[PDB]
Amino acid sequence: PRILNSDGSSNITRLWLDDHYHDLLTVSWPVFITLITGLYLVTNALFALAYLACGDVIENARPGSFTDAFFFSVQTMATIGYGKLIPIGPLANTLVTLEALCGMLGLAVAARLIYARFTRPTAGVLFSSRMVISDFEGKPTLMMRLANLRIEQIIEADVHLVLVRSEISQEGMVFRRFHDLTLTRSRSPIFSLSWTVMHPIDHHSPIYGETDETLRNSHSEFLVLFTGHHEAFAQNVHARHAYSCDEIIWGGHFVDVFTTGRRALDLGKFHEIAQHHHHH
Amino acid sequence: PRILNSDGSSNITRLWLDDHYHDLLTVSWPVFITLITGLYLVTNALFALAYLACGDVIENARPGSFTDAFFFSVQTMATIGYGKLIPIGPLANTLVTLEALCGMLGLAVAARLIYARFTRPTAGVLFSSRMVISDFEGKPTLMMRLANLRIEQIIEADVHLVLVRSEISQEGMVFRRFHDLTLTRSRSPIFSLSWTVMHPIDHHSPIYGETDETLRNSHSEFLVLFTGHHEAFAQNVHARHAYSCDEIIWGGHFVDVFTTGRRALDLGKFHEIAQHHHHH
Amino acid sequence: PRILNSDGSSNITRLWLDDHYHDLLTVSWPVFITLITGLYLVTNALFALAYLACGDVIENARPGSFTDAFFFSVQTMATIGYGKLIPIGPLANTLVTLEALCGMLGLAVAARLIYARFTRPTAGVLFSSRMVISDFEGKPTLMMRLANLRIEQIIEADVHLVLVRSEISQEGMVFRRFHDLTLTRSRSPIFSLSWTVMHPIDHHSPIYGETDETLRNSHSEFLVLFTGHHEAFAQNVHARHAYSCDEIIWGGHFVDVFTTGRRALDLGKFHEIAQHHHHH
Amino acid sequence: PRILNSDGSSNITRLWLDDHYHDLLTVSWPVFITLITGLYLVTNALFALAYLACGDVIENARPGSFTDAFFFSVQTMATIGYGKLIPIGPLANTLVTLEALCGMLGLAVAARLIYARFTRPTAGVLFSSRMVISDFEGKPTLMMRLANLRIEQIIEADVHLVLVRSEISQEGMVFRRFHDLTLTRSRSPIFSLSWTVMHPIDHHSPIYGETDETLRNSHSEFLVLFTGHHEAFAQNVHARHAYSCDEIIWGGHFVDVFTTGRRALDLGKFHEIAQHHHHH
Ligand SMILES: [Cl-]
Ligand SMILES: [Cl-]
Ligand SMILES: [K+]
Ligand SMILES: [K+]
Ligand SMILES: [K+]
Ligand SMILES: [K+]
Ligand SMILES: [K+]
Repeated sequence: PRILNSDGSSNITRLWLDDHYHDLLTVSWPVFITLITGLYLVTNALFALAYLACGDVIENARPGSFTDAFFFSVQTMATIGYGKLIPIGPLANTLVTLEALCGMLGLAVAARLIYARFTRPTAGVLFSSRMVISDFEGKPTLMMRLANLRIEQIIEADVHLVLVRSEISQEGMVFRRFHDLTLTRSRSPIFSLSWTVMHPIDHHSPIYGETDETLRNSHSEFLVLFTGHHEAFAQNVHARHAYSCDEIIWGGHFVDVFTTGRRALDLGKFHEIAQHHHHH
Repeated sequence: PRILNSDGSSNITRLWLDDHYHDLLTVSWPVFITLITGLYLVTNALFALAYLACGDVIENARPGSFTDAFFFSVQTMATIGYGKLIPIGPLANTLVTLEALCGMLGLAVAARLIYARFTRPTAGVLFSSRMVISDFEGKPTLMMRLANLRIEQIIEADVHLVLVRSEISQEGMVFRRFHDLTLTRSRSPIFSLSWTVMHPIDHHSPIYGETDETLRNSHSEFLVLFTGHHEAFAQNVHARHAYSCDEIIWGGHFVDVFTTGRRALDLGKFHEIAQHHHHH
Repeated sequence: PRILNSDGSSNITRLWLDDHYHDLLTVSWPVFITLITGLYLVTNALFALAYLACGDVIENARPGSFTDAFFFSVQTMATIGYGKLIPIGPLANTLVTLEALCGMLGLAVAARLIYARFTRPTAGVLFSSRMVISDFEGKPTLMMRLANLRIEQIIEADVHLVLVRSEISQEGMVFRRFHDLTLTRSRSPIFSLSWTVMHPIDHHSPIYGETDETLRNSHSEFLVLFTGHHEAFAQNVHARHAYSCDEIIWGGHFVDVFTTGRRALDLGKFHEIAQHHHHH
Repeated sequence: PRILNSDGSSNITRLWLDDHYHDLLTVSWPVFITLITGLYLVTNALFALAYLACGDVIENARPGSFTDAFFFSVQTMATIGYGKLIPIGPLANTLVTLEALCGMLGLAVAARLIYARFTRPTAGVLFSSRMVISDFEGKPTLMMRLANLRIEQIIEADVHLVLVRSEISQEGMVFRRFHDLTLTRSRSPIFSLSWTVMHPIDHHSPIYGETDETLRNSHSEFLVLFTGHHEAFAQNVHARHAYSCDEIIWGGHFVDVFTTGRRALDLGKFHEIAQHHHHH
């Protein structure tokens, strides 16, 4: 199987309030809403019971009634204060002091969690479906390409092309090792349209003299990581992708995406790869 | 035409709620306000209809009246609760529980979007109108300069001078390639007033022995990117600019901006470039 | 004793509102809550006294009563406004203008402090209990390992292995010096499961020809720092750890954690270290 | 005079709502409060006038009275809604819809500006009062030192020592140039107590064979920049300082600050510099 999925995430399987902030960001929206709606009603229900424990302390409430106690809580906590249900004495007015404070502080935090979850940036970067190993500038070169899917530019953009493969030590240790493949240009200070990433395969490159045969044997994989500062979000963005030997087009050439000055960019041609065809 | 505009942005033309966070930051203020004002009234209108669906559940409302239902919603959602229009029974008080929560959470988020849009930092950096190619320290050197337009300093400031030009491969591939021009000083840990950026043209420089003639031929362009941590905003800032061959003053020398100790800085002289004039 | 504790923090002992923001983040939750609850009641108590200083300016209050004045403040500050206690005249309505503003601005800030304290990211990274000095790729190599304790990946992850030891200058100055040990791979662009960090001990390494004997003599310590961008938090995370000579297993080999494709990762084996046993 | 003050800021003198976000962060607290208090009253005053323009639309208001109109605004904007002054008809209830929204959005933003200004981190770093040029490891070395003034550590801490001095080009151009002095250790991944920063003066150092005489002549200055990630704030912090020739103690040696294991750190000795005294 694939050690790395095509989105860069790993295949491998792993083996209450300890990691609260992580879980409140990663848990699904249905759970998250429920969880907030849970705390909301539970806190009002606990405050209501305290109002009833004081005695008949809500001006137009039914004596010993939770419903009335509960709704007087949501009016105090939300700071609506219609004025039909109003507190009586020092205990009911102290609890109001405490509940108005709980309500103001608490909900403000729940809403910044909602915002945190909602204001997540995404690098609108599109990775080419395949990689090509063709001769460029008199040297076989491993290539792939990225494109921005938005008008806005990406500042100090850098890319990492990593070979991940099985190896055998000088002693006899069989381990998977990551190689960070040296690229002609790893940083593009302003990435706005398209970028073909090239790794010239030389006597220093870990894939020197390596054929499709030998790449499949070491179960070689190529993991790509793009990172850059987005202008639209004014935040740093990241994007990642992973390829296998089945996703390398030996001899393939990427088709030009820039048309016509009046210059254009067709993202149809983005995954288009040219190839010479030998005689049958 | 110009591949890069003078502000660094590219010329080239590209070819509902999928990219919500990006669009809510990039859409214009008139659209943004409308969009928030839209949701505001639409949510109150949907809550109003639910109050009417329960029956005569608003204490001083006209029966079957939306206006009354609607304004009781904006008083509940905004948590004003005047007390003339007050809820009756369990359904109207449940909807209030839900609407007070919707109103508190929702508006808090809309206001942090307003803040996000409003609290954007700008590197108050001014790029010189032209570049000069003059002999400095016994070597022709490509220069340009930046100035800070505020009192506050910029920490860990770095600049990238990138040559972008048409090239032909050893095979015959005609492609545009970016060169990151090596500068005498790419980082200024504390940038506060002015910085002349120099690229000494040597046998390693991509513009070695290159004249205005040959630079226009490869439709050469120079893209500059400034980045640094601003003290005033306590955030990182960035600024960018682009030049063409028409914006290079061969033999030009930048005029000194620092006057008189009692030292000064005249930003008039900032774009002023000295030049020798040959006999006619 | 240990110059560095096992969590990386130093042993050494050091020798009102000057550092407010730091202290409001570092002070304990019991102090922090008290401090907020303090300001809350103190501000309402100061506003109450001003209402009493105006005269009988609260519609259904007992004349000269602080309790009534105080609760009318918490209803104004929290913006509950039940309507039983309502202001009378220009002074009571001006103070309301001022208190509603104080209450809105103040509590909003107290809640973002609560959020700041609550939304702290933690690199769920587990450092191996020991380090090993075994021959890997025909060179004795100092190793240790890290593991991620969450599904979510860590982007642009880097690790620093620092030797900290007593030294004597060419003059005769006895000082403690930190060496940043060169690692085969200091950056893992995508760290998701496990990473064995290796420092090949060569004629350039500060621990060349160094035995347990000589390492204890210079009271050598090894400090590890992990840093990376977390996907779950969408923030940068950091983690650190420190070892002594008693925590180095000479000849030790880390046990493989990756089982079986159907690949797994047992974190039991994570601290497991294999060792050859000489004949007695 | 001093080109750079001792806090790193430059001496040199420079020569409505264009830079709003910068000015709202840099303007003084008295101006800032006034500015917010300004907008607050001005917005309520503009809303009041609109309520009066509708006619007698406030239930218990005096007809044609601004005071009453104004206070009904602050009760609507702050969302207090006591209920004595309540809106009448569609125009007064529409304006309430608009003002409750203006009040909720507006104040939320004003409070995040208050927070932004208040939650500024400071690197509690103390720079030594002087620098020393003494022989360390058989080479004259320019040194200075930093200390942390808090328990909490500073992660990925880096320091820049920059020589700033007057120079003359191979042509005859007299310019001030910054040299970034190469340090034995520019990065301390974990800075918690003290760090002596050393620049070994070698045939590559810009201050090679340079005496106090020649350093004063080129009006040499030394600018130091410290940057690092603070644990307490969970943010990056920075600190800077500048020295002149009058602040260099030729032959000086920094006194040890670490006492006694039971290790200590006396910050009294921090500025203490030892010196040999020649015979008179
Ligand atoms: Cl916020
Ligand atoms: Cl925030
Ligand atoms: K309210
Ligand atoms: K409110
Ligand atoms: K109310
Ligand atoms: K209210
Ligand atoms: K009311």
